[PDB]
Amino acid sequence: NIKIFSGSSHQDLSQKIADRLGLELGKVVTKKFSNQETCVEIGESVRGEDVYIVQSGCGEINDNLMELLIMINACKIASASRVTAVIPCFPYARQDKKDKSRAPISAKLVANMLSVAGADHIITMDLHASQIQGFFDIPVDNLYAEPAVLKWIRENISEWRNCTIVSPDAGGAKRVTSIADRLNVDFALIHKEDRMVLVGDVKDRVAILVDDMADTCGTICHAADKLLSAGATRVYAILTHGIFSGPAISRINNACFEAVVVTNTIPQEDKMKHCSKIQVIDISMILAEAIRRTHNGESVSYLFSHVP
Amino acid sequence: NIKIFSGSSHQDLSQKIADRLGLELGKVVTKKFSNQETCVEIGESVRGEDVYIVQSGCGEINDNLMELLIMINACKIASASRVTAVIPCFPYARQDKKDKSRAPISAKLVANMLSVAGADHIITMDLHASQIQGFFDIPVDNLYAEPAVLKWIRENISEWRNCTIVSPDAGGAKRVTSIADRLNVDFALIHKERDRMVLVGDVKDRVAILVDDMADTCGTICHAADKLLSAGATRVYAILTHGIFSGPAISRINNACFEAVVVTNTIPQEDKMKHCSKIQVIDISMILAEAIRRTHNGESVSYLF
Amino acid sequence: NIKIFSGSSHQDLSQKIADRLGLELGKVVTKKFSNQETCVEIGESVRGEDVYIVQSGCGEINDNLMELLIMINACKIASASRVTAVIPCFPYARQDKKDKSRAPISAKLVANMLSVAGADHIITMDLHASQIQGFFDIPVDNLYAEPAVLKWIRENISEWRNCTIVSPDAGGAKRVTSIADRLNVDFALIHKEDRMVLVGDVKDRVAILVDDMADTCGTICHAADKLLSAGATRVYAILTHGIFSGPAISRINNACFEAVVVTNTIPQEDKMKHCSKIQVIDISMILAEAIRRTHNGESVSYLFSHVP
Amino acid sequence: NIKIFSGSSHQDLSQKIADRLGLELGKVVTKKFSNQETCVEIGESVRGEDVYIVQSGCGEINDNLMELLIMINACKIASASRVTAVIPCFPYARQDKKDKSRAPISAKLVANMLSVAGADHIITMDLHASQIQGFFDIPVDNLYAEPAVLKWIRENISEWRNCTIVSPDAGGAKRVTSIADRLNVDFALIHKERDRMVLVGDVKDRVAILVDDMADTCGTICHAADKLLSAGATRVYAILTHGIFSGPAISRINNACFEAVVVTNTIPQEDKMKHCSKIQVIDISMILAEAIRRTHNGESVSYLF
Amino acid sequence: NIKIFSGSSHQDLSQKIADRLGLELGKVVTKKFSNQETCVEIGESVRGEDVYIVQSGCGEINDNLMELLIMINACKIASASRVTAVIPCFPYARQDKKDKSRAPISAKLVANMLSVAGADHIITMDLHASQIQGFFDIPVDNLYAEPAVLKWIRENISEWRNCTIVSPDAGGAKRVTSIADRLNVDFALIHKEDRMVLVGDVKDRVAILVDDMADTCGTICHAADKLLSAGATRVYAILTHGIFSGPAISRINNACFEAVVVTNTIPQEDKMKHCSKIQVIDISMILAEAIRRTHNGESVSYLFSHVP
Amino acid sequence: NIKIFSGSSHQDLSQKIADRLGLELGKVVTKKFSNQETCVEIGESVRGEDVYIVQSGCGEINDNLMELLIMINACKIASASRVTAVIPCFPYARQDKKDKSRAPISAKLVANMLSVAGADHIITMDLHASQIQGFFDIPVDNLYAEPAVLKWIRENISEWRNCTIVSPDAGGAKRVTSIADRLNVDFALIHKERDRMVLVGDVKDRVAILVDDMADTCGTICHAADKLLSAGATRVYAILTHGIFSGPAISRINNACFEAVVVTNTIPQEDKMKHCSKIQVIDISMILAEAIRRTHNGESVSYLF
Repeated sequence: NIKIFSGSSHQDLSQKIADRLGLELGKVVTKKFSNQETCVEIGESVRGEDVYIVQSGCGEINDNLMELLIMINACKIASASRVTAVIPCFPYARQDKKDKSRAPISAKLVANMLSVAGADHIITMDLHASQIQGFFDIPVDNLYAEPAVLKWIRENISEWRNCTIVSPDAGGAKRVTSIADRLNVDFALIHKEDRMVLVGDVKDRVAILVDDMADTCGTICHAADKLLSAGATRVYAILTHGIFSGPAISRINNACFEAVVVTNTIPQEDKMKHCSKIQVIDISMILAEAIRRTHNGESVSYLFSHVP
Repeated sequence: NIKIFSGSSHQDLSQKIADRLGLELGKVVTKKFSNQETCVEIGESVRGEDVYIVQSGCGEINDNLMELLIMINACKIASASRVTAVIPCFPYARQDKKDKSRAPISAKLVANMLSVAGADHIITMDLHASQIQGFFDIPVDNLYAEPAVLKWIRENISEWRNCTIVSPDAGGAKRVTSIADRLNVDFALIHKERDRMVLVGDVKDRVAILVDDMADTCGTICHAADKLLSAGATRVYAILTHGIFSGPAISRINNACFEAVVVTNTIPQEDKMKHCSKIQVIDISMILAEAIRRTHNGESVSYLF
Repeated sequence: NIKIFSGSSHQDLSQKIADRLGLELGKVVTKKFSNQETCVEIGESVRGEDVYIVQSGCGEINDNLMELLIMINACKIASASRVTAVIPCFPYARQDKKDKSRAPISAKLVANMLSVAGADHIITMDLHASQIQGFFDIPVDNLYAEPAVLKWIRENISEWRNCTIVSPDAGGAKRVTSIADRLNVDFALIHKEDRMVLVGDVKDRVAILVDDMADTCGTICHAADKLLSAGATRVYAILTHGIFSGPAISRINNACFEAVVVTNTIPQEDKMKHCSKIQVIDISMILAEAIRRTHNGESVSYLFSHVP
Repeated sequence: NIKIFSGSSHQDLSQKIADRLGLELGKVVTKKFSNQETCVEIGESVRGEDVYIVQSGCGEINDNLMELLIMINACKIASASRVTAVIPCFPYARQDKKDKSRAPISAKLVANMLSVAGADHIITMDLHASQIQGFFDIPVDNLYAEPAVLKWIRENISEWRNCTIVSPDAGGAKRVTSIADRLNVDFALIHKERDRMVLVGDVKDRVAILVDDMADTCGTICHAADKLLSAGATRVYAILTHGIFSGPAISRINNACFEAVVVTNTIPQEDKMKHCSKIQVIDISMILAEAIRRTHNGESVSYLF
Repeated sequence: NIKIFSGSSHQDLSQKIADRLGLELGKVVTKKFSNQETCVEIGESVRGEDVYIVQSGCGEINDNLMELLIMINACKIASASRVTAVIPCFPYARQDKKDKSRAPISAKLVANMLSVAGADHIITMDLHASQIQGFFDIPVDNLYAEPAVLKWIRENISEWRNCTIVSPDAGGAKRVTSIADRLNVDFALIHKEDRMVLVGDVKDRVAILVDDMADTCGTICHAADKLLSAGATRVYAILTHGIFSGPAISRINNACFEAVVVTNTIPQEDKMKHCSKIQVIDISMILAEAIRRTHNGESVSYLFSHVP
Repeated sequence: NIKIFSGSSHQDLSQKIADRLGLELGKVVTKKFSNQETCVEIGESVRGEDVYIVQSGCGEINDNLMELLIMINACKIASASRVTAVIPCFPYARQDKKDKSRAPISAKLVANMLSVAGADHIITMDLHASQIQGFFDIPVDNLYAEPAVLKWIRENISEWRNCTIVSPDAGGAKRVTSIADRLNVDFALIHKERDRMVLVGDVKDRVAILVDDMADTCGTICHAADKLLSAGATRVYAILTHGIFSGPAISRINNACFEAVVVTNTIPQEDKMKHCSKIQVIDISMILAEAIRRTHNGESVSYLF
C-alpha cells in the first residue's frame, strides 16, 4: 500500500526511486496558471495508503515548495493513511538562525508550513544544520551522503590515504573532521574575513573541499586557489547539494578544480552539458531504501554508514 | 505604535496607503537569492508595534506568498505586538473546495500557512467566497468594492437606470443579483454547456454590465460579451474587482467589444492600461487605509462595507 | 473491527446502515436529565476499533449535537483506533458566512467542536456549501445525493428529457446547471428581492425545483406558484435534506406540488403521515457503502456518480 | 472598553450585574430557527473591547451552552480584545471523571469547546470539583458562595452555634467539613448503601444543615432530610449553591420537612419560589460584578474568596 | 512489535512486567552529568513499533520525570508507531487544584509536558484524583489496586467480614465507602482540624485505614492512635503508593499498626529492610496485563474488578 | 506593571537584576516536598502584570527546570498579562541534534515544555547554537557576552594585540573566528582524534585564549591548554560564558596552567572562586536587566548585542 508521487515535471529523481521500488509514479493532474498559481489533482485514490511525495527540481524554489505543500494537502484530505515529504534538498535550510539581525528563521517557517499542510514524516539528505530536525515535532530522517562520498573518494582518488579534507568555512569543521577521522587523514579549514585564511596541512597533498552545498560557487572557487597557493597538489570539491545558480557553471569551468562532485539531490543533467568538471553521485538508492524501510518499519540508520 | 511595510518592489498600493495614514513605509532589506529563494530583513525595530504588511502586487503568486509569510514571521519573532496581513487579492482563493475531485483546498492551506506564520488578523477585499473567512480562526475583515462599483456605474453609464448586470458563469449569480438589486435593474447569467454558452435573463436592447470578482485570461468574460451582443445587448461593459490580466487578457479585451473594463487597484494596472485604453481603475487604497486605521484605533470597520 | 453506534433513540437511519453492513448497532447506556443534560456510556469496548457514530434525528439540534460530541469524546478516551462522525445533515451548515454582519460562522464553530471532541474523519451528505470541508483539517467525505436524484428523476418523471431544473435561489445556480447538463435539459433560477424574479425557460415544461434543503418551505412553495404562473406544466421539488419545521407540512399540503422528494438524511416517517405529497429516497446504502469503503481504504469517489 | 452581554431571555442575573457596574447590557439579536438552531448576532461593535458574556439561566443546558459558544465565537471573529465567559453554574460539571466506566469526561469536552470557541478567561462559581480548573489552559477564577452561606447560617439559624453540617453523600465530605470547621461545629455525612442510607456523625437533638454544591431533583437531599429527622435532628435545613430544581424538586421540598431551602442566584429562582415558600435565595450578582470589575481593572479577585 | 523500556537503573518493577510479557527490556544507553542533566540514547530501532516506557523509582522525582519525557521524545522522533507512558505513581498528582491560592496545578502541567513530549497514551494506577484523566486529551487508563486490596484483605484479615474501612481524610470518603460496600462492612472517616475528629463505628472492630498514598505518614500514624483510642481492636493501613519519605519509616516502626500494606508502584525493598511492618502487594501482573491488552486492543476494564 | 520573581534559593543574579531596575523581587513561597517534589506559590497578585522569572542557578538542572516551569504555570493561571522566562544558561542546550543516533533533541523538548507551561517570551544568553531560537514559536532574545569578553581581553591581556583565540573543539570554530576577527588576530582550533588532540593554527610564542560557550568538567579545555603549551603558547587563558564547573573542574583548572579562567555571572560562582584564585567573573546582570527593561518598554534590545 505504498504510493509515491513526484513534485512536478522533473520526474527525474523521483522516477529512479520509483523504479528501485518496483513502482510507477502515481498519477497527478497538474494545471499551472499565468501567475504560477498551482492547481493539482491526485489522479488516483490514496485512501488508507502510505504516501511519499518527492519534491521537484524545477529550479523555482517557491513554486516547488507550494506545489509540494499543495500535494501534501490534497493527499491528507483525500484520507491518506500517512504522508511523507521526501525532500532531497531542504528549502531555505541556510536561513536557520537570526545571526544578530531582525531576520526570519525561514527554515523554521518552512517546517511549520510542511506541518500544517499535513506532513507526518520528513525524509531529507544532509540538512544544512542538524538542528533543523528540531524545527519539527514530526519525525525527520536526515540521510547522509557521507558513506557515498567516502566511497567515491577511495575509488576515484589514488592518494586518498594521504589527502586533506577541507572545510570551505568555519561552520563545516565538524563535517570535515568526521570524514578525515574515518579516512584517517588530515583536515584543514578555510575562514573568510574579503580575505581567506587557511589553517591545517595541505602542502604536497590532494585537497578535498567538502561541504553540504554549493550555489554561486564563489567560495569553493576561491578556496581552491587558496589551497593550491598553499601547496596542494590538486583540488577536488565534493558537495552533496549542487545548486549551481548564477555564474556557478562559469566559475567552475574557469576554476582550478580537478573535478566537482555532487549528488543528484538536484537535477544535474543540464548543468553537466555546460560543465565537464562535474560528476554526479546517484543517491536514488539511498532515498529509495529509506522509503522502503520507513514503510516496513525497518532500520534506516543502516544507511548512515552503509551504501545500499 | 503603528508600522506599515510593503512586499516586493510593488509599493504603489502600499505607498498610497502609508500616505493616507501620514506614514512612511517601514524599512525592509530584500535580497532574492539564487532559485528565487526569498530573503527578507526588517530594517527597523517593530518590538511592541501594531504591524501591517501589505502584500506585493507582483505577478508571481508563489514568490509573493512566500515573501509575505517570511515577513510576517520575521516581525513576529521580532516581538511585534500584532501582525495584520493586508491582502487585497487573497491568493488561491479559487481553490476553496474539492469540487468532486481529489483536489487540494489550497485556500485553506494558505489560511493555515498565514496563521502559523504568525498573522493575528487578515484584511482582504472581495474574497472569492465569503466562506473563506471560516478558513481562519483569527479575525478576517472582508472589505467590499461594491459601493465603489455601484457609484462608478451610476456616474459612467447613462443608461444604468435600465441596464442588466450579467454574471459570466453560474457561480456569480449571488454577486450580480446583489448589484442588480441595489441599482434596481435586471440581472442575467451565462453558463457554458458541459461547449456552447447559454444565457438566461433579459439583455435585449439595453446595456449589459458583466460583473465578476476576478478575471485572469479573460477568455470567459470575453466570450460572454460576444454572447451578450448576439443576444442584442446595446453595449457590454465588464467590471472586475481583481484584475489579474495575464496571458491573452491584455489583447483579448481590446479585440473585445467592451465599452470599457473597470478594475480596482488591488493589483498593479499601470503596465497594462498602457497597452489597453478601455481599462479604468477604481482606487481602493483609501478603503484599505481606512480599514487599517480603524483596525488600529478599534474603530468600526463594518461602516466601510 | 468496525463498530457503529447511533446518536439517540432514532436508531432509524443508523439501523438501516448497520443492517446493510451486516452489523448490529453497538450498545450505549444513555441517561438524560431534566435540563436535557446528556450522560452517555459506551456499553462495550471500542479499544483499537474503527468507530462510526451516526447522528440522531431527534429534532432538537443542540441536544443531538452535544450527544454526538459526547459520544465522540467517550470513544476517543476509551482508546478507539479511529472515530468517524457520520452526519447526514450537517448542523448549522447554513451559518457558514458573516454576510456583512457581526454574526458567528457557527458552521466553523461546529467543525472545531467536532475536532476538539476527537473526530478523526467526517462523513456527510450534500454540505450546504462545499467550502465547509475547509472548516476542518481532518478529512471530510461529502457525499452527493445527485446520482440518486438523477435516477429518481429518470424513473418517475416521463417528461424528464424535456424538463427544467430550477434553483429556488441565486446560490443554487451551480447545483442545478450541473444536474441540467447531466440530463441535457434546461435550467432556470429564481431570485427573491418581497418579490420573486425568474430567469430561464419553463413554459410548457415540467419544472423540477432542486435544492440541498427545505425548512419552513415558504421559499419552495412560492417558487412553485411562480413556476406555474410562468407556464410550467407541473412542479416537483427535490431536496436532499427535509427539515420541514414550523408550517412546512401545512404549506406543502396546500401548495401546487405534484410531489416533494427528499432523502432520509432526516427521519421522515411522522411527516409523511400528515403529508402525502412527500416521497423519500433511501440513502442508507450510500452511507453504508461510504463507511465500508472508508474502513477498507477503498474508493468512495465511486459513489459521487454511482448508485450502489 | 468593557462590554457585557447576556445569553437567552435570561437577563435577571445579567441585568443585576450590568447595573452594579453602571452599564447597560450589550445589544444582541437572537433568532431561534427551526430545530432550535441557535442564531445570534452581536448588535454593536466589540472591536478591541473587554467582552464578558453572562450565561443564560434558561433550563435547556444544550441550547444554553450552544448560545454561549456561538456568542463567544461571534465576538472573537468581530475582533473583540478579550472574551471572558461568566458561567455561574458550569454545565456538565458533574461529568468530570470516568468513574470506572466507558464514559465521557463531558466537563473536559465543555472546557475544550469554550476554549476553541475563543474564550480567553472563565469566571464561574463553586465548580463541582476544583480540578475542573485544570481542564482549561486559559485562566479560571472559581468564586465561592461559602462566605455568603456562612453569613446566612449565622444570621438565620439561632442554634447555629451548635448545629451539624451534613453532606448528602460521600463526595461532599470536604465541602461540609470546610464549613463545619469555619463555624466551629459538627459535621456528619450520609451514604446510600450500594439501597439504605447510612449516617455517620452526631446530629441528635441539634439543627442539621444539609450542604451540597447543587441539587436537581432533590431526591437525594430530601431522603437525607428524613434520615436526619429519624436520627433525632431538631430541624433540617438545606443549602445549595446551584439550585437546578427540576422535575419533582419543586414539590419534594415542600412535602419535605426542610425548615427552609437556601440557594444562590446562579440560576433563575423567581418561577420556583412562587410554588415554594421555604426557598430563600442568596444574591451573588454583586460577587460576579466585582469579579468582572476586578478582572478588567487587573485588581485582586482572590479577596472575594 | 511491542517494545518495553525502563526509566532508569530501577529495572525492578519494569523487569517484572517485561518478564510477565515474555520480553526483555529494550536497550538504552544512559549518561548522567554533574548537574543531573540526563542524556539518553535508545539502543535499538523502535521504528513502527508499539512502545511502552515504564518510569523509574529512583526517588528524585524531577530527575525521573525528565528522564521519562526525554525517552518519550527520543522514541517519538525515532518514528515509533505509538508511545505509552506507564506511570505507576503519577508525579505531582496531589498538586491538582488551586485550593484558594495562587498556586500551580502542577498535575496539569505534568500532563501537558507528557503530551508535548509525545505521549499517545498513559497507563497509571490509582490517580490521586480521577479528574486527573481530564488533564489530558490523549486516552488514560487509570488502573485500580482495589481488586488486589479486597483480595489481600479477605486473605490476611480473619475478621474482615466485621471490620471497618477508614478514610484518613475527608477526601477519601468515596474510596472507602466503595470498599466497604463491596465487603459489606462499615466505613468511618477521619478529619483533621491540630486535632482529628472521627465519625463512624470502629469500636471492637478491626480498622483498616485505606488511602491512595502515604508519604511522611504523620497522618496515618495519628489516625491509628485515634482509631485505637476509639476502641478499634487493631489497625491496618493499606496504601497503594508507598512514598515513605522523611521520618516515615521511623514513624511506622513506632506506630501501633498491625501492618502497613502497599503495592510496588514504588520500589519498597530498601524500606522493608528498615521496616518489618511493611508488606507489599505485587501489581506487576496488572500493569503487564494492561500493557498486553492495550497492545492487542483488548478489554482493560476487566482489570478494574479482577485480579489477573 | 512589571514584576520580577526568582527561582530557588539562588537570588544573587535575580537580586542584582531587580536592583538595577529599582524593584524588589516578587514574593514567592517555595516548599520542597519529599522526593524533591517542587511546590511553589506566588505570594502576591500578578494579575495583568508583565512577569519575568529569572531561572535558578542552583546546580540540579531538573529541579531548576521544573521550578521554572511550575512558576510560569502558576503566574499564567493567575492571569498574568505576559510571562517571560529569563534563562541565562539554557538547560539541555547541548542536546540540540540527534548526531546520527536514536537520541532525544532535549533542547526542543525543553522549548516545548516552556511554551506549554505558558511562556510568552524567552530571554537567554549565548545559546549553544543559534538554531535553538527556531525551537520556539514565541520570540527569543539571545543576548551575547561577546562585547564584554572582547572588552575584558583588551583590558587584561597586554599581548592581546597579537594573541590567538583557540577553540577547544571542532564545533567552536565559528565562535572563535568571530572573536579573532573582531580583535584582528589569529585563531586556531583543536580536535580530538576519533584519542590524541590535533591543533591547526598558529599559537607559537604568543598568548593563547581558549574560548568556548561553556565548560562543565573542564577536561576538554584543560587538555587543550596542555596542547597549547606544548605547541609553544606563551600563556593560556580560558574564557567561558557559562561556567558549569562541576566535578573535577574546581581542581582541574588550578592544576592547569591557565593564566586565568574568565566566566560570566550566568551561574553562581562565589562558591567556586573560593577554592579557585585564577577565576574572574564578568557580571552580566546589567545586560539582563537592560534586556528586561527594554522588553517591557518596547525599546530596542538588539543594541545590547
